[PDB]
Amino acid sequence: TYFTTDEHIQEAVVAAYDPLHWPDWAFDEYNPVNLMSDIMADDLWVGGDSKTDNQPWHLMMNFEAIPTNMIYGLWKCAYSGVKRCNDVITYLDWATDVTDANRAYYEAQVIALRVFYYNWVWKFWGNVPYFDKNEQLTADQLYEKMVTSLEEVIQLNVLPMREDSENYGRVTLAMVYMLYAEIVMYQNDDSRYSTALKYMEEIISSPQYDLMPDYTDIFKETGEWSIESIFEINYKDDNAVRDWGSPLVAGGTALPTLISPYIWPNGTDNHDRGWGFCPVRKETYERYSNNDTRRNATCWNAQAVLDAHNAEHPGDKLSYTTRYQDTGFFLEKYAAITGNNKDQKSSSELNWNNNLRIYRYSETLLNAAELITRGAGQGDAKKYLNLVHKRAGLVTEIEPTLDNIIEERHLEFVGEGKRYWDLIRTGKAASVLVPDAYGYRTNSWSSSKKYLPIPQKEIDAAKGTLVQNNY
Ligand code: NA
Repeated sequence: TYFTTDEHIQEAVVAAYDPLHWPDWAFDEYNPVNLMSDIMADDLWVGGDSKTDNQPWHLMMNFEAIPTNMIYGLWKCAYSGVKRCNDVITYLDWATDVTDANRAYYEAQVIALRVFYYNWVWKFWGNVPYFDKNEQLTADQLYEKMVTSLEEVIQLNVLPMREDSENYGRVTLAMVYMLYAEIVMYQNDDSRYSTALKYMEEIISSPQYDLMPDYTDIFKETGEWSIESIFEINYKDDNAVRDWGSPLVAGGTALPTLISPYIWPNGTDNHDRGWGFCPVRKETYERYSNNDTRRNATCWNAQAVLDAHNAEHPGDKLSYTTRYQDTGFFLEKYAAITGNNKDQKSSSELNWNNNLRIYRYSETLLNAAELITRGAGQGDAKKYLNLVHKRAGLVTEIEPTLDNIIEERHLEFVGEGKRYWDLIRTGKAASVLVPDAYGYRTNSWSSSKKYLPIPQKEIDAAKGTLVQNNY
């Protein structure tokens, strides 16, 4: 009865977006979607009390995940998203008073969201259940369903290129273009490279997408939905009431609590404390040139801050509590900043206002450079690469080789859930992700590690329906 009117179907479309903001704290797990890939690359450690604190993260990082000790929150969030998208398509088949223009717009949002949620399970697990109404496909078969759905959304021709202040967070054409380029490039689907390049060029031609001149302004609260932002997942502290017992409410994010220094003295250098997950590797700080603005915007030297403080006051000496894999560096982009939870009305730990940046225009420029270099089309790959390189303060221009473009991504997107997928899709993962001199990673990546083990509870529930990955 209820989901028969346009007004109520709009409420269902809004509901289909909610699982976007769940995985950082949902289904009694912390599975923040960016960190779940970055812990498997070469930029961060895992941290916590020990290798048994969030053990599933430590196992994934060392390519020894097991089905009975695996992340499961993200899986449940992805399929909750898929189910809510399917509900809207079902409701539209039984719709009283929905105009043709509105039907197509509602459809464009939920089909694009559905591909976005399938992309989470496609990337992490590959060979997973598929449904468009409320069965295990191969990764290659799921790619086929995903890319065809994006083609249909693009062909509806109803999404705006950019949203306005009232609706930031809604699906846009630019968001769909970026998701299209993402899955096309991860699949190595050279048949679609020229189309993906044409889409990147359309975003580049828009005067309403560009680089922020100062990379240090991006991850500030004032940098949310800037000229650089193509897509973010919205989080707020203002009267936010996300809680241990209320993880699903539209509130703040847990991410800053997870990755800020344990028992930091709150307010020192306008940073707050967290649980000491995902310290930034010393090697990440060292790979930057001194005049690369990304170095300090990525790597916050918490220990140097206290060393300075203690020199300037030998009376009032401070420390934080170093945890497993401590380096003295934390991920500045999503660090707990004094004031960024100040208006929350529940658990301070779960209500940070930091939006999760998904697609930034520097990714558009690097995607276009790489696609041009791979022979998708003619275009100024060198200009596109160096707009990003030079925005970071670097004076030397670099040639648009594949290695140079892949390394610029590496410098550009630490902690943003890009590097692991870039290593795998370019064939670099086997040679880069090898045992370290710390004894932290003790295994080498190999092609069997591309798809994680499916959770044992899902294998058990499918009654032989779900074939476990050979990981
Ligand atoms: Na532009």
